[PDB]
Amino acid sequence: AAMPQMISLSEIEAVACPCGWAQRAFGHDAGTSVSVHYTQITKAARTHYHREHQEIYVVLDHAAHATIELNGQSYPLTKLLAISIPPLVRHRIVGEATIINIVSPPFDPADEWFDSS
Amino acid sequence: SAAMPQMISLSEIEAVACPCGWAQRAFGHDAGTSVSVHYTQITKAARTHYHREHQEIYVVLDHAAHATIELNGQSYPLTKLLAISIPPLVRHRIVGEATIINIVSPPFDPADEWF
Ligand SMILES: [Cu+2]
Ligand SMILES: [Cu+2]
Repeated sequence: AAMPQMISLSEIEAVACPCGWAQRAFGHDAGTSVSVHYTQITKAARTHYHREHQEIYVVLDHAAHATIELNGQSYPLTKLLAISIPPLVRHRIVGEATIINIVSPPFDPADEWFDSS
Repeated sequence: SAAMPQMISLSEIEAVACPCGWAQRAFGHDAGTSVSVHYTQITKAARTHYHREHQEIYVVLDHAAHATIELNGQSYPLTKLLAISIPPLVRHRIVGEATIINIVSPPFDPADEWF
C-alpha cells in the first residue's frame, strides 16, 4: 500500500483512444492519487469534457501549428507547455503531439462527455 | 476560482535552486489544482530525503549514463520515460544527472522535506 512503484511508460502496452494511442499508468488499483498517461495524439477527436476529473497535459513534442482548444479558444502547443484542465472545460488537441496526461483522481473512462451538434 | 483552465510554459518559469538542482514549479498551492507539476533538472548530489504528507511521481525525461534512483536504500537504473511513484515516508534521491517531471500530491509544500 505504501510501497513505491516503477513502470516504464514506453513499454506499457499501448491502447487505442479517440485521439490516438495511450500508455496508461497508476490506475485506481495502484493506490496513487493520480493516473499518468503517456499519450500519442495521432488523429482528430471530438471535443469532450470530464465531470469528475481534472487533467494536466504536459507537451513533450508537437507538430508545427498543433494547438489545444479550451472552451472554444485555440492556443498553440509548445515544448513543456503545461495545461490545467478543470472539470467541465471542453477540450481537445488539434494536430499531432505527444503528451503526459496527469489525471486526478485516477482516470475513469466512464467519465467522458460531449456536447451535441 | 479553479473552474478556469491554466497555462504555463515550464521551461520559462524562473528556476529555483533546490538541493538536487534547479526546479521550475507550476500549479503550486494557490493554483487551485490537486497536484503540482515541477520540471526539475537534477545537476548535483543531494542528501536522501523524504516527505511526510506528499505523494510524488517522477517521470524521467532524460538522464546521464548510469544514473540511478534510490528508494529505501535500493538502487535502480534510470531510463527514459521511467515513471516512479514515491509514497510518503519513502526515503529517496537521484544519483547522477537527469531531467524529470515531478508530480506532487497534494500541491507542493517546501516545508515538507525531511532527513
Ligand atoms: Cu480529456
Ligand atoms: Cu522528493
